[PDB]
Amino acid sequence: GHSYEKYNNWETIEAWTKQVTSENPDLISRTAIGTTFLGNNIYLLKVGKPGPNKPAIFMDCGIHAREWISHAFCQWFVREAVLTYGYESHMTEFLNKLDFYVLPVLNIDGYIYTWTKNRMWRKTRSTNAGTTCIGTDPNRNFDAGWCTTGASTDPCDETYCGSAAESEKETKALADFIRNNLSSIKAYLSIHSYSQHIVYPYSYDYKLPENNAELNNLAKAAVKELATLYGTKYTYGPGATTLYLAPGGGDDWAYDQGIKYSFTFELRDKGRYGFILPESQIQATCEETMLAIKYVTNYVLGHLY
Ligand SMILES: NCCCC[C@H](NS(=O)(=O)N[C@@H](CC1CCCCC1)C(=O)N[C@]12C[C@H]3C[C@H](C[C@H](C3)C1)C2)C(=O)O
Ligand SMILES: [Zn+2]
Ligand SMILES: [Zn+2]
Ligand SMILES: [Zn+2]
Repeated sequence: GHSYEKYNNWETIEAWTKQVTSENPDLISRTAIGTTFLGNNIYLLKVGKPGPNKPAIFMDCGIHAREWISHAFCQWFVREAVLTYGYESHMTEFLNKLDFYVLPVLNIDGYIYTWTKNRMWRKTRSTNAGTTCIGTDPNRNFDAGWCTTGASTDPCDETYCGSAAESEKETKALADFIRNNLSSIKAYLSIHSYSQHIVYPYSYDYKLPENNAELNNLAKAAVKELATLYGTKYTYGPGATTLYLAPGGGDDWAYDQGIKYSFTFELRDKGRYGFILPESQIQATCEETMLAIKYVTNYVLGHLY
């Protein structure tokens, strides 16, 4: 009982990854890139018309368990790819020329826990030595300025950085995947909520990236594209300057691997519902977000490297 306009539990998303791939075998393939702490398969969808030597864009959702609109968006993206390939000029060009590696739910164990026990859970569900506090923040667990200010050394904290960079199976799986395909991946997109913000590097330190001007301009344009639909207002900028220090993030790690187009999207809303965004807003949120993602994709295509 999957619906793109409702939040779906993991069993349902999992079955959807299988069914959407089987229904669209010339546009989608599915692999498991690793397993979670609790043993769940971490699925990755490769969306695109197969071809030789294609560049790729990587996008993850559901790094954080409670950010349900993020998981909903990755599903929406794949929905749009299969629905509009052959029917809309831009998406057609995109899937011909690029592959999208879409990881619909990174932190599966945490996501299950938000359905069963605690709707507000954020972290993974791994154990910690010397305490009964559970979990590591995957977005403080990447090897980029790892465990500095903005992450916590306290396992009971929401920004706990883990026992070591890539301590979490989920983080290692994602990083291993990108490392194994680094020469093909041209952009990194990470979907989160909330606050209506596009972030680009850096978040692990107060410093601006080599291509700050370009990323500023691209973010500004993507935010403009997004607003055209419903007038939804996003702000944007380097992470540590706009948001806060948040070291060990996947976006900064990917950027330092040489993926120069790297962004974090914080979706709706601005705090009225916060993480508990009503299902009635999934459609509008996803449709407007699609415009910003497509804008960035089209830009990357015009600026291959
Ligand atoms: N990689 C670079 C960007 C990373 C941004 C990313 N943001 S997020 O975790 O997805 N969501 C954000 C949304 C909020 C942002 C400010 C306004 C109110 C909402 C979030 O949960 N942040 C906190 C911020 C602290 C520490 C810990 C628990 C509380 C307090 C909420 C996470 C991330 O901190 O990892
Ligand atoms: Zn998040
Ligand atoms: Zn649509
Ligand atoms: Zn240019």
